[PDB]
Order: sequence, then C-alpha cells, then structure tokens
Amino acid sequence: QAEILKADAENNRAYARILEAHAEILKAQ
Amino acid sequence: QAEILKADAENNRAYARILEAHAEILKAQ
Amino acid sequence: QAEILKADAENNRAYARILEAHAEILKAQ
Amino acid sequence: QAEILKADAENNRAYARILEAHAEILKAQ
Amino acid sequence: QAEILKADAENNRAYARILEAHAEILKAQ
Amino acid sequence: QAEILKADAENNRAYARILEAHAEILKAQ
Amino acid sequence: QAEILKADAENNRAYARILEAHAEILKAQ
Amino acid sequence: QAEILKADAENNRAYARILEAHAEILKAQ
Amino acid sequence: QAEILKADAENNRAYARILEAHAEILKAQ
Amino acid sequence: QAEILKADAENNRAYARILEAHAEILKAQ
Amino acid sequence: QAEILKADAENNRAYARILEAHAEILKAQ
Amino acid sequence: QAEILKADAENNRAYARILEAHAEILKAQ
Amino acid sequence: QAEILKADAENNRAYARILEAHAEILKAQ
Amino acid sequence: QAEILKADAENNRAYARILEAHAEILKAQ
Amino acid sequence: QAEILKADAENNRAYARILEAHAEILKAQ
Amino acid sequence: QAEILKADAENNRAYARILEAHAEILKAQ
Amino acid sequence: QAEILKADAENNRAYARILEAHAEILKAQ
Amino acid sequence: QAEILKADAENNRAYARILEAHAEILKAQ
Amino acid sequence: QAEILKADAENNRAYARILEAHAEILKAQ
Amino acid sequence: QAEILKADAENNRAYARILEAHAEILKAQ
Amino acid sequence: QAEILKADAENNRAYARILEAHAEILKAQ
Amino acid sequence: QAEILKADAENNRAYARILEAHAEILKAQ
Amino acid sequence: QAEILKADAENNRAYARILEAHAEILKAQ
Amino acid sequence: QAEILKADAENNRAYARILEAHAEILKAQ
Amino acid sequence: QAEILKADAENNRAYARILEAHAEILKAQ
Amino acid sequence: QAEILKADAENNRAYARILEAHAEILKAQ
Amino acid sequence: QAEILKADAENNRAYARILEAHAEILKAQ
Amino acid sequence: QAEILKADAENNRAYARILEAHAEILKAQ
Amino acid sequence: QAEILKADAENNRAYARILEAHAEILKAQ
Amino acid sequence: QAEILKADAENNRAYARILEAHAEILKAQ
Amino acid sequence: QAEILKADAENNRAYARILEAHAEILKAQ
Amino acid sequence: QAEILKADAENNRAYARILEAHAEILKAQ
Amino acid sequence: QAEILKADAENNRAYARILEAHAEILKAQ
Amino acid sequence: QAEILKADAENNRAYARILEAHAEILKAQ
Amino acid sequence: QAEILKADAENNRAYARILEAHAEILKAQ
Amino acid sequence: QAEILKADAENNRAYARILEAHAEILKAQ
Amino acid sequence: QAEILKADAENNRAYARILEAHAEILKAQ
Amino acid sequence: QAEILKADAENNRAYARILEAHAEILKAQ
Amino acid sequence: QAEILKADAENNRAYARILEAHAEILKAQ
Amino acid sequence: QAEILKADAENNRAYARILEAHAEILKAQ
Repeated sequence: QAEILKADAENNRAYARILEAHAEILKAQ
Repeated sequence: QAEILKADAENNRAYARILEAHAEILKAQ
Repeated sequence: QAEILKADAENNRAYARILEAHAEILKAQ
Repeated sequence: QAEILKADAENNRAYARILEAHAEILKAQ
Repeated sequence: QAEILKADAENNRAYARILEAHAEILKAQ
Repeated sequence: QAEILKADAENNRAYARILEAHAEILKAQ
Repeated sequence: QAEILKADAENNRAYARILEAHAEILKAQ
Repeated sequence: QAEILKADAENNRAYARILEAHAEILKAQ
Repeated sequence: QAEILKADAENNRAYARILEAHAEILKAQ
Repeated sequence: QAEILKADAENNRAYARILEAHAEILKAQ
Repeated sequence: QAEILKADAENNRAYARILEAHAEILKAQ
Repeated sequence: QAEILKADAENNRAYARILEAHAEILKAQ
Repeated sequence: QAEILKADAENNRAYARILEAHAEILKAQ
Repeated sequence: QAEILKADAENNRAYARILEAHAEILKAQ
Repeated sequence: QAEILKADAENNRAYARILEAHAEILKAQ
Repeated sequence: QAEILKADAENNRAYARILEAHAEILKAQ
Repeated sequence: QAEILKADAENNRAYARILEAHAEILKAQ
Repeated sequence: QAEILKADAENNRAYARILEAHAEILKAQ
Repeated sequence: QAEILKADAENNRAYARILEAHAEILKAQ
Repeated sequence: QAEILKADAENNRAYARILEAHAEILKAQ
Repeated sequence: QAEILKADAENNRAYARILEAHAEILKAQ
Repeated sequence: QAEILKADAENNRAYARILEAHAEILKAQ
Repeated sequence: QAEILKADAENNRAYARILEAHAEILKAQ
Repeated sequence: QAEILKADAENNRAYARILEAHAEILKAQ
Repeated sequence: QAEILKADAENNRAYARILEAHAEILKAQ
Repeated sequence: QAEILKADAENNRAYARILEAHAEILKAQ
Repeated sequence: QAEILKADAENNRAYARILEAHAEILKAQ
Repeated sequence: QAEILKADAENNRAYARILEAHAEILKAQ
Repeated sequence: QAEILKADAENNRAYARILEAHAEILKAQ
Repeated sequence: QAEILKADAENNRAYARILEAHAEILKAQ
Repeated sequence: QAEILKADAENNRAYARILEAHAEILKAQ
Repeated sequence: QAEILKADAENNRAYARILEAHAEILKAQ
Repeated sequence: QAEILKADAENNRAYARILEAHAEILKAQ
Repeated sequence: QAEILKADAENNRAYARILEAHAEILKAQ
Repeated sequence: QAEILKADAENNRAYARILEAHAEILKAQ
Repeated sequence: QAEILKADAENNRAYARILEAHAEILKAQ
Repeated sequence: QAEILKADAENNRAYARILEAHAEILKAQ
Repeated sequence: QAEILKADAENNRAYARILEAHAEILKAQ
Repeated sequence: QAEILKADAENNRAYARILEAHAEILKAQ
Repeated sequence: QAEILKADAENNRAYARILEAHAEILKAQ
C-alpha cells in the first residue's frame, strides 16, 4: 500500500515540476 | 494506522503542490 | 489516543492546504 | 484529562482551518 | 480545578472558532 | 475564592463567544 | 469584602453577556 | 507497477528539463 | 515498455541539451 | 526502434556540441 | 408537540425578520 | 415535518438578507 | 425537496452578496 | 436542476467579485 | 450550458483581477 | 465559443499583469 | 483569431517584464 | 503580422534584460 | 524589417552583457 | 546597416570581455 | 416621469446622507 | 437631465464621504 | 459638464482619503 | 482643467500614503 | 506645472517609502 | 528644479534601502 | 550639487550592502 | 570630495564582501 | 589618503578570499 | 606602509591558495 | 463675538461627550 | 483665546475616548 | 501651553489604546 | 517635559501592542 | 531616563513579537 | 543596564524566530 | 553574562534554522 | 561553557544542512 | 567532547553532500 | 572513535563523488 502511495507522490511531484516549468516559461516571456 | 495516514498526508501535500503550480501558472500569465 | 489525533490533525491540515491552493487558483484567474 | 483536551482543541482548530479555507474558496470565486 | 477550567475554556474557544468559520462560509456565499 | 470566580467568568465569556458565533451564523444565512 | 463584591459583579456581567448573546441569537432567527 | 511509475516520473522530469531550458532561452533574450 | 521509455528520456535530455546550448548562445551575445 | 533513437540522440548531441562551440565563439569575442 | 411548536416559533421569527427588513427598506428611502 | 420547516426558515432568512442588502443600498445613496 | 431549497438559499445568498457589493460601491463614492 | 443553480451561484459570486473590485477602486482614490 | 457558464465565470474573474490591479495602482500612488 | 473565451481570459490576465507591474513600480518609488 | 490573441498576450507579457525590471531598478536604489 | 509581433517581443525582452542588468548594477553597489 | 530588429536585439544583448560585467566588477570589490 | 551593427556588437562584446577580466582581477585578489 | 422622480429621490437621499454626516460630525465633537 | 443628476448625486456622496472622514477624525481624538 | 464633475468627485475622494489617514493616525496613537 | 485636477489628485494620494505610513509607524510601536 | 507636480509626487512617495521602512523596523523588533 | 528633485528622490530611496536592511537585520535575529 | 548627491547615494547603497550582509550572516546561523 | 567618497564606497564594498564570505562560511556548515 | 584606502581594500579582499576558501573547504566535506 | 600591506596581501593570498588546495583535496575524495 | 460663541459651543459639546461616556460607563456595569 | 479653547476641546475628547474605552471594557466582561 | 496640552492629549490617547486593547482581550475570551 | 511625555506615550503604545498580541492569541484559539 | 525608557519599549516590542508568533502558531494549526 | 536589556531583546527575538519557524512548519503541512 | 546570552541566541538561531529546514521539507513535498 | 555551545551550534547547522538537502531532493523530483 | 562533536559534524556534512548529489542527479534527469 | 569516523566520512565522500559522476553523466546526455 505505502509502496504505491510513495510512487504516486513521486509522480505527482514530477507533474508539479512540469507545471512549475510552464509557469517559469510564462514568467520569463 | 499512522503509517497509512502519513502516506495519505504526503499524497495530499503533493496534490497541493500540483495545485499551487497551477495557481502560479495562472498568475504568471 | 493522542498518537491518532495528531495524525488526524496533520491530515486535516494537508486537506486545508489543498483547499487553500484551490482558493489561490481561483484568485489568480 | 488535559492531555486529551489539548488534542481535541488542536483537532478543532484544524477543522476550523479547513472551514476557513472553504470560506476563502467561496470568496475568491 | 483551575487547570481543568482553563482547558474547558480553550476547547470552548476552539469550538467558537469553528462556528465563526461556518459563519464566514455562509457569508462568503 | 477569587481564583475560582475569575475562571468561572472566563468560562462564561467563552460560552458567550460560542453563543455569539451561533448568532452570527444565523445572521449570515 | 470589596475584593469579593468586585468578583461577584464581574461574574454577573459575564452571565449578562451570555444572556445578551442568547437574545441576539433569538433576534437573528 | 512501480517499475512503470518510476519510468513515467523519469520521463516527466526529462520533459520538465526541456521546459526549463525553454524558460532559460526566453530569459536570456 | 521501460526499454522504450528510457530511450525517450535520453532523447528528451538530448533535446534539452540543444535548448540549453541555444540559451547559452543567446546569453553570450 | 531503440537502434534509431540512439542514433537520433547522438546526432542531437553533435548539434548541441556545434551550438556550444558557437556560444564559446561569441563569448571569446 | 413541543418539537413542532419550537419550529413554528422559529419560522414566525424568520418571517418577522423579513418584515423588519421590509420596514428598514421603507425607512431608508 | 421539522426537516422542511428548518429549510423554510433558512430560505426566509436568505430572503431577509436580500432585503437587508436592499435597505443598505438605499441607505448608502 | 430540501436539496432544492438549499440551492435556492445559496442562490439567494449570492444575490445578497451582489447587492451588498452594490451598497459598498455606493458607500465608497 | 441543482447542476444549473450551482453554476448560477458561481456566476453571481464572480459578478459580486467584480463589483467589490469596483468598490475597492473607488475607495483607493 | 455549464460549459459556457464556467467560461463566463472565468472571464468575470479575469476582469475582476484587472480591476483589483487598477485599485492597487491607485492605492500605491 | 470557449476557445475564444479562454484566449480573452488569457489576454485579460496579461493586461492585469501589466497593471500589477505598474502598481509595483509606483510602490517601489 | 486565436493566433493573434496569443501573440498579443506574449507582447503584453514582454511589456510587463520591462515594467517589472523598471520596478526592480527603482527598488534596488 | 505574427512575424513582426515575435520580433517586437524579442526586442522588448532584450530591453528588459538591459534594465535588469541596470538593476543588478544598482544592487551590487 | 525583421532583419533590422534582430540586429537591434543583438546589440541590446551586447550592451546588457557590458552592464552585467559592470555589475560583476562592482560585486567582486 | 547590419554590417555596421554587427561590428558594433563585436566591439561591445570585446569591451565586455575587458570588463569581465577586470572583475576576475578584483575577485582573485 | 418616473425616470425623473427616481433621480430626484436619489439626489434627495444623497443630500440626506450629507446632512447625516453633518449630524455625526456635530455629535462626535 | 438624468446624466447630470447622477453626477450631482455622485459629487454629493463624495462630499458626504469627506464629512464622514471629518467625523471619524473628531471621534478618534 | 460631466467630465468636470467626475474630476471634482475624484479630488473630493482623494481629500477624503487624506482625512481618513489623519483619523487613522489619531486612532493609532 | 482636468489635466491639473488629475495631478492634484495624484499629489493628494501621495500625501495620503505618507500619512498612512505615519499611522503604521505609530501602530507598530 | 504638471512636470513639477509629478516630481513632487515622486518625492512624496520616496518619503513614504522611508516612513514605511521605519514602520517595518519598529515591527521587526 | 526637476534635476534636483530626482536626485533627492534617489537619495531618499537609498536611505529607505538602508532602513529596510536594518529591518531585515532585526528580523533575522 | 548632483555630482555630490550621486556619490552620497552610492555610499548609502554600499552601507546598505554591508547591512544586508550582516542580515545574511544572522540568518545563516 | 568625490575622490574620497569613491574610495570609501570601495572599502565598504570590500567589508561587505568579507561579511558575505562569513555568511557563506556559516551556511556551508 | 587614497593610496592607503586602496591598500586597505586589497587586504580586505585578500581576507575575503581566505574566508571564501574556508567556506569552500566546509562545503566540500 | 603600503610596502608592508602588499606583502601582507601576498601572504594572505598564499594562505588562501593553501586552503583552496585543502578544499580540492576534500572534493577529490 | 461669533468666533468665541462657536468655540464655547464646541467645548460644551466636548463636555457633553465626556458626560455621555460617563453615562455609558454607568450603564455597562 | 480660540487657540486655547481648541486644545481644551481636544483634551476633553481624549478623556472622553478614555472613558468610552472604560465603558467598552465593562461591557465586554 | 498648547505644546503641553498636545502631549497630554497624546498620552491620553495612548492610555485609551491600552484600555481598548484590554477590552479586546476581554471580548476575545 | 515633552521629551518625557513622548517616551511615556511610546512605552504605553508598546504595552498596548503586547495586550493586542494577547488578544490575538486568545482569538486564534 | 529616556535611555532606559527606549530600552524598555524595545524589550516590550520583542515580547509582543514573541506573543504574535504564538498567535500565528495557534492560527496555523 | 542597557547592555543587558539589548541582550535580553536579542534573545527574545531569537525565541520569536523559533516560534515563527514552528508556525511555518504547521502551515506547510 | 552577555557572553552567555550571545551563545544562547546563536543556539536558538541554529535551532530556528533546523525548524525552517523542516518547514521547507514539508513544503517541497 | 561557550566552547560547548559553539560546537552544539555547529552540529545543529550541520543537521540543518542535511535537512535542506532532503528538501532539495524532494523539490527536484 | 568537542573532539567528538567536530567528527559528528564532519560526518553530517558528508551525508549532506551525498544527499545534495542525489538532488543533483534528480535535477539533471 | 575518531579514527573510524574519519574513514566513514571518507567513504561517504567517495560515494558522493560516484553520485556526482552519475549526475554529470545524466547532464551530458
């Protein structure tokens, strides 16, 4: 159970990193 | 019990990070 | 007893963080 | 006795934080 | 005696905070 | 004697705060 | 003597505050 | 399951690196 | 599946390197 | 499939080397 | 019996609040 | 029965809030 | 029945919020 | 029915936000 | 129907953001 | 319809960003 | 239509970046 | 049309870079 | 038109490089 | 026109190199 | 006819607000 | 006719705001 | 005519803001 | 005429900002 | 005339910034 | 006249920067 | 006159840099 | 006069560099 | 005077270099 | 005086070189 | 003559305010 | 004469404020 | 004379602020 | 005389700040 | 005398900061 | 005397920093 | 005395740094 | 005493560095 | 005692270096 | 004891070097 929740959290953090990169792209313009 | 609640809290924090990244994207526009 | 109430409080704070992120998303629009 | 009342107060404050986040969500709309 | 009345007052204040959050939710709608 | 009356007054004020929060909830509706 | 009458007056004022909160609850309905 | 989620996270991080490079390009202009 | 995701990640990293080189070109000007 | 992605990555790295050489030329001026 | 009379009193108080709001509207003109 | 009277009271209070807002509009002019 | 009365109350509260905003606009002038 | 009333309430809250922004503009002058 | 009301609410929130920025400009002077 | 409202919202957010930058300029003075 | 609104948003973001740079200049003094 | 707006955005970003360099000069003093 | 705007952007970036070198000189002191 | 702007950019980059050498001298001390 | 009487009533209410402000000034002294 | 009466009402409300500010000054002393 | 009354109202609101700032100064003491 | 009234309003707002800063100084003590 | 009022407003804003810095100093203690 | 007011504003901003640095020192303790 | 005010501003900025370095020292502890 | 203020600024910047090095030492621990 | 201040600045920069080397030693551990 | 400060600076730079060599030793491990 | 009678009236109103505050103190007990 | 009566009125208003604060203290109990 | 009455008024206002803070403490309980 | 009354007012304001912080503590519970 | 009152005010402000931090802790729960 | 009060204030500020860090920990959850 | 209070403040700041690192860990999740 | 408190502070800073590295790991994901 | 605390700090710094290397690995992906 | 902690630190630094080499491999791709 926890071994899947940790992976889900890691994937969510990766998607959050992608979104933050999008925000930085929009801010640098 | 606590070992599952900690993982649930971590996943909730990851989702909150995703939502905050969405908010930053919307603000940078 | 207290070891479960602390975890419940932490989960409630995580959900409150998620809701505050939703509010920030709605405000940034 | 007090060690349980303090935890109850902390949980009540966490729930109040959740409700205040709901109010902020409704106000930001 | 006083050590219990102080805790009771703190719990009552926490419940009052919850109720005030409910009132703010109802007002923000 | 006074050390108990002060605590009783504080608890009464906390209950009055709870009741005022109830009144604010009823008014915000 | 006066040190007890002052505390009695303070407790009476706290009870009056509770009653006024009840009146405000009844009026807000 | 985890062996696929790790790869998905790695690909998401690579895409985030691409987006961060885009942001750096836009900032250096 | 993973043998293709690793190659996709490597290609994404190569493209990110190209973009970072573009950013360095723009910064050196 | 992978035998083509590896070659594509190598060509992308060669182009990145060319771009980095351009950046070094611009910096040395 | 009393559980219905209390609700009837509450509804009557709500209607009285509506009428008092009408009176305040007429007075503010 | 009471579950409908409570809702009727809540709707009456909402209409009273609307009327009080009208009165405040007329007073602020 | 109640599921419609709650929505009606929420819409009435939203309209009351609009009217209160109008009153605040008129007062700030 | 409720799925339309919720959207109507959200639009009313958005218009109330616009009006409150107008009031803040008038107050800041 | 709802797919258009959501977009209308988003546009209203964007206009409210513009107005709040105007208010902040007027306040910073 | 929605494909135009989204673009209008994005342009409104960009103009709001410009206005917020003006406010920050006025505040930094 | 959208292909022009996106460019307008990008130009507005560039002007906002210029204004934010002006604000940073004024703040660093 | 877009081929000119992109160039205008690039020139605006270059001027923003100049202004940010001015701000960094003022901050380093 | 674009062939002149690109050159103007390049000259602006060169001047920004000069200013950044000035800032680095001031920081290294 | 461009044949002169390119030379101006090259001279500006040479002066920036001189200034960066000054900064390195000041840092090495 | 009514379109002029409404405006006359609004102006009368504005003058009444001015007079009430005068009364509040005299009372606060 | 109405276009002048609205402006007169707005000016009267502004003067009423000035007078209310005077009253608040006198009360805060 | 209206173009002058609007400016007069804006100046009156600015003076009211000055007076409210005076009142806040007197209250904070 | 309006070009002078706007400047007068801006100067009044600047003086109001100074007074509000004085009030904040007095409150922070 | 306006060219002097703008400078006066800028100086007033600078003095307001100084006063706000004083307030922040007093608050941080 | 303006050439002296600009310098006065710049000196005031420098002093405000010094005061803000003092505030940051006091806050970091 | 301005040739001395610029030097005074530069010295004030240098002292502000010293104070900010002190603040960073206190924060890093 | 300026020939001494420039040297004073340079010495202040050198001392600020020393303090920043102290801060970096404390942070690296 | 300046011939001594330059030497003092050089010695301060040498000491800053020593401190930065200490920081690098602490970071490399 | 300067003939001794130059030697002191040279010795400080030699000690800084020793410390940097220590840092490189620690990093290469 | 009138310039003294107005001041006498203002002082009488201030004393009346003091007496009304005394009455409110006696009523709140 | 008037310059002393104004000060007397201001002191009387300050004492009235003190008495009103006493009344509020007694009411809040 | 007035220079002492102003100070007396300021001290009275400070004491009134202390008393109002006491009242707020009693109300928040 | 005034130099002591100003200090007394400042100390009274500091004590009022302490009491307001106590009130905020009691309210946040 | 004043040299001790200033220190007393500073210590009172530090204690107020501690109490405000306690209030923020209680609010964040 | 003052040399001890300054140290007491610094220690109080350090404890306030610890408490603010606790509050930030509770908020980030 | 002061030589021990300074060390106590430094240790408190180190513990505050640890707590802030904990807060950053919780926020990055 | 101080020779042990300094070592305790250094160990606390090392643990804070470890925690900050953990936070950076969580952020880079 | 100190001879063991220094070694503990060095080991903690080595572990922090390992964690920072992990963070850099995760960022480079 | 220390003779083992030094070896443990050296091994940790070697592993950190391995991890940094992995990071460089991932970055060079």
